[PDB]
Amino acid sequence: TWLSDFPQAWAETGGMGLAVRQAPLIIPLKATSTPVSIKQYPMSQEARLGIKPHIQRLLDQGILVPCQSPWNTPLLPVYRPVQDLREVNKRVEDIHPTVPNPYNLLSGLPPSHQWYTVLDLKDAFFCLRLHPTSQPLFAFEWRDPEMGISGQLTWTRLPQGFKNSPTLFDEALHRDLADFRIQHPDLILLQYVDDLLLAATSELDCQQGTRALLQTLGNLGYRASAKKAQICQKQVKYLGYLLKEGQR
DNA sequence: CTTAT
DNA sequence: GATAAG
Repeated sequence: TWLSDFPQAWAETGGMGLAVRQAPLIIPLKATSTPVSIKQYPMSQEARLGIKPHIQRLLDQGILVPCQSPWNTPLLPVYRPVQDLREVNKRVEDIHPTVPNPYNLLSGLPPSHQWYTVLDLKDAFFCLRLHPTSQPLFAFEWRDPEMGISGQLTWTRLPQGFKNSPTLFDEALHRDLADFRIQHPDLILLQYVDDLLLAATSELDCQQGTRALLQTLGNLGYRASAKKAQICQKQVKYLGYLLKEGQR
């Protein structure tokens, strides 16, 4: 199967990703910014117990680490932990938004390429390391009143809710896939952050290109969802469109 | 929870 | 003077 042939490329079998060719990211602040420390609003026990196994897994994976930081933003329960990074986002220097909008992205899909593979990268932002100098920016408080730990944690990887994560990830993956594009000039590769479309002229070419793309992604440290993958189809769902008969 | 619309 | 999103 596709599963057995590419164990490193699939999130199901390859472990959590880590983009090994990408330098840890430094996040420049606006020229006047100073740290902001917002106290954690009390959380119900139900919410804390709901969030707790997620925090523990991320600690076990090294994606969260303890820290002491003059920055602090609140964690809210939604259970899944969601950090309110709005006050951090306000203090981080803006970057040019380079992620294309889906409409324009799909304009570069010619009618000659009607065999599609769609891949969805799992935990994409977490594949990109943060430089240690930038980690304290994203700190939050974590209380386990049972275990007694009160203290801060922060992220060692590009975090959810940070305003520049989609653009930084898209630019990083473009750098990492630049050689693949050169090695496969007859394939069409559309990147929308963690959502990838590979298009070829034939089933065979789509199979060989998909093999090459999975091998490349896994080698670089990214991980695709084997469950969601649409491999070598003439109809796929991509970015909310149904791609069928060259339409949409 | 807070906060921008 | 309910709403979606971090």
